[PDB]
Amino acid sequence: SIRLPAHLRLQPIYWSRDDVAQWLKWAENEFSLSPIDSNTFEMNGKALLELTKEDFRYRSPHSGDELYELLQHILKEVQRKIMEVELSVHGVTHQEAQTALGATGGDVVSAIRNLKVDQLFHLSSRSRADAWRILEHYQWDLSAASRYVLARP
Ligand SMILES: [K+]
Ligand SMILES: [K+]
Ligand SMILES: [K+]
Repeated sequence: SIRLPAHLRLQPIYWSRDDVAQWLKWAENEFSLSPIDSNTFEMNGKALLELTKEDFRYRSPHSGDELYELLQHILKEVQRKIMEVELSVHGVTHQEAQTALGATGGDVVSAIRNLKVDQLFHLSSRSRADAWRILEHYQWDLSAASRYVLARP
Protein backbone atom coordinates (compact mmCIF):
# COMPACT_ATOMS: atom_id res chain seq x y z
CA SER A 1 0.00 0.00 0.00
CA ILE A 2 1.39 3.37 -1.06
CA ARG A 3 2.20 5.31 2.12
CA LEU A 4 0.51 8.51 1.02
CA PRO A 5 0.30 11.37 3.54
CA ALA A 6 -2.92 11.64 5.50
CA HIS A 7 -3.27 15.09 3.91
CA LEU A 8 -3.38 13.39 0.49
CA ARG A 9 -5.34 10.34 1.67
CA LEU A 10 -8.39 11.43 -0.32
CA GLN A 11 -8.94 9.97 -3.78
CA PRO A 12 -7.17 11.84 -6.61
CA ILE A 13 -10.47 12.95 -8.15
CA TYR A 14 -11.22 14.77 -4.89
CA TRP A 15 -7.83 16.51 -4.81
CA SER A 16 -7.93 20.31 -4.71
CA ARG A 17 -5.35 22.77 -6.03
CA ASP A 18 -3.31 22.76 -2.82
CA ASP A 19 -3.56 18.95 -2.69
CA VAL A 20 -2.00 18.33 -6.11
CA ALA A 21 0.92 20.53 -5.08
CA GLN A 22 1.34 18.55 -1.86
CA TRP A 23 1.43 15.35 -3.92
CA LEU A 24 4.16 16.76 -6.18
CA LYS A 25 6.36 17.66 -3.20
CA TRP A 26 5.65 14.33 -1.49
CA ALA A 27 6.54 12.54 -4.73
CA GLU A 28 9.77 14.42 -5.48
CA ASN A 29 11.02 13.79 -1.92
CA GLU A 30 9.73 10.24 -1.38
CA PHE A 31 11.03 8.90 -4.71
CA SER A 32 13.99 11.25 -5.28
CA LEU A 33 12.50 12.75 -8.43
CA SER A 34 13.90 15.81 -10.18
CA PRO A 35 12.65 19.06 -8.60
CA ILE A 36 9.17 19.80 -9.93
CA ASP A 37 7.95 23.40 -9.98
CA SER A 38 4.56 24.03 -8.40
CA ASN A 39 3.80 26.49 -11.21
CA THR A 40 3.65 23.40 -13.42
CA PHE A 41 0.66 21.13 -12.82
CA GLU A 42 -1.08 24.11 -11.16
CA MET A 43 -4.56 22.59 -11.25
CA ASN A 44 -6.98 20.42 -9.28
CA GLY A 45 -7.33 16.65 -9.25
CA LYS A 46 -9.88 16.50 -12.07
CA ALA A 47 -7.44 18.32 -14.35
CA LEU A 48 -4.41 16.29 -13.26
CA LEU A 49 -6.37 13.11 -14.03
CA GLU A 50 -7.02 14.43 -17.56
CA LEU A 51 -3.29 14.80 -18.35
CA THR A 52 -1.74 12.23 -20.67
CA LYS A 53 1.79 10.98 -20.05
CA GLU A 54 2.79 13.31 -22.89
CA ASP A 55 1.13 16.21 -21.05
CA PHE A 56 2.88 15.24 -17.81
CA ARG A 57 6.20 15.08 -19.67
CA TYR A 58 5.41 18.51 -21.12
CA ARG A 59 5.18 20.11 -17.67
CA SER A 60 8.21 18.24 -16.28
CA PRO A 61 10.49 16.61 -18.89
CA HIS A 62 12.69 15.03 -16.18
CA SER A 63 9.94 13.77 -13.84
CA GLY A 64 6.71 13.72 -15.85
CA ASP A 65 6.93 10.03 -16.73
CA GLU A 66 7.53 9.07 -13.10
CA LEU A 67 4.75 11.35 -11.84
CA TYR A 68 2.31 9.89 -14.38
CA GLU A 69 3.24 6.34 -13.36
CA LEU A 70 2.80 7.24 -9.69
CA LEU A 71 -0.68 8.61 -10.41
CA GLN A 72 -1.51 5.35 -12.19
CA HIS A 73 -0.32 3.25 -9.23
CA ILE A 74 -2.39 5.37 -6.85
CA LEU A 75 -5.47 5.10 -9.07
CA LYS A 76 -5.10 1.32 -9.40
CA GLU A 77 -4.85 0.97 -5.62
CA VAL A 78 -8.00 3.07 -5.13
CA GLN A 79 -10.00 0.95 -7.58
CA ARG A 80 -8.72 -2.23 -5.91
CA LYS A 81 -9.87 -1.03 -2.48
CA ILE A 82 -13.30 -0.02 -3.79
CA MET A 83 -13.65 -3.49 -5.32
CA GLU A 84 -12.66 -5.07 -1.99
CA VAL A 85 -15.39 -3.12 -0.19
CA GLU A 86 -17.89 -4.25 -2.84
CA LEU A 87 -16.96 -7.94 -2.52
CA SER A 88 -17.67 -7.99 1.22
CA VAL A 89 -20.79 -5.76 1.24
CA HIS A 90 -23.11 -6.77 -1.60
CA GLY A 91 -25.19 -3.95 -3.04
CA VAL A 92 -22.92 -1.06 -2.10
CA THR A 93 -22.63 1.21 -5.12
CA HIS A 94 -19.27 2.34 -6.45
CA GLN A 95 -20.02 5.76 -4.93
CA GLU A 96 -21.05 4.36 -1.54
CA ALA A 97 -17.86 2.29 -1.40
CA GLN A 98 -15.60 5.27 -2.13
CA THR A 99 -17.55 7.34 0.40
CA ALA A 100 -17.08 4.63 3.03
CA LEU A 101 -13.36 4.55 2.22
CA GLY A 102 -13.16 8.32 2.58
CA ALA A 103 -14.72 7.96 6.04
CA THR A 104 -11.96 5.58 7.25
CA GLY A 105 -8.95 7.30 5.65
CA GLY A 106 -8.69 4.67 2.93
CA ASP A 107 -8.69 1.67 5.27
CA VAL A 108 -10.62 -1.11 3.52
CA VAL A 109 -11.10 -3.31 6.59
CA SER A 110 -12.52 -0.43 8.62
CA ALA A 111 -14.76 0.69 5.76
CA ILE A 112 -16.25 -2.80 5.39
CA ARG A 113 -16.90 -3.00 9.14
CA ASN A 114 -18.48 0.47 9.22
CA LEU A 115 -20.83 -0.45 6.37
CA LYS A 116 -21.80 -3.74 8.02
CA VAL A 117 -22.37 -2.04 11.38
CA ASP A 118 -24.52 0.61 9.69
CA GLN A 119 -26.72 -2.13 8.21
CA LEU A 120 -27.14 -3.90 11.56
CA PHE A 121 -27.56 -0.68 13.56
CA HIS A 122 -31.04 -0.21 12.11
CA LEU A 123 -32.08 -3.69 13.26
CA SER A 124 -30.46 -3.36 16.69
CA SER A 125 -32.05 0.02 17.45
CA ARG A 126 -29.34 0.19 20.13
CA SER A 127 -25.85 1.68 20.41
CA ARG A 128 -23.19 1.62 17.72
CA ALA A 129 -20.91 -0.17 20.19
CA ASP A 130 -23.69 -2.74 20.61
CA ALA A 131 -23.93 -3.28 16.85
CA TRP A 132 -20.13 -3.35 16.58
CA ARG A 133 -19.79 -5.81 19.47
CA ILE A 134 -22.39 -8.19 18.01
CA LEU A 135 -20.86 -8.18 14.52
CA GLU A 136 -17.33 -8.74 15.81
CA HIS A 137 -18.53 -11.64 17.96
CA TYR A 138 -20.04 -13.28 14.86
CA GLN A 139 -16.82 -12.67 12.88
CA TRP A 140 -18.61 -10.03 10.78
CA ASP A 141 -21.26 -12.47 9.54
CA LEU A 142 -24.11 -9.98 9.16
CA SER A 143 -26.69 -12.76 8.83
CA ALA A 144 -25.67 -14.41 12.10
CA ALA A 145 -25.56 -11.03 13.85
CA SER A 146 -29.00 -10.19 12.44
CA ARG A 147 -30.50 -13.44 13.74
CA TYR A 148 -29.12 -12.74 17.21
CA VAL A 149 -30.65 -9.25 17.12
CA LEU A 150 -33.97 -10.49 15.73
CA ALA A 151 -34.41 -12.87 18.69
CA ARG A 152 -34.12 -9.77 20.95
CA PRO A 153 -36.02 -7.12 18.91
K1 LIG B 1 -3.40 11.98 -15.72
K1 LIG C 1 -22.94 -11.03 22.31
K1 LIG D 1 -32.30 -6.13 24.12
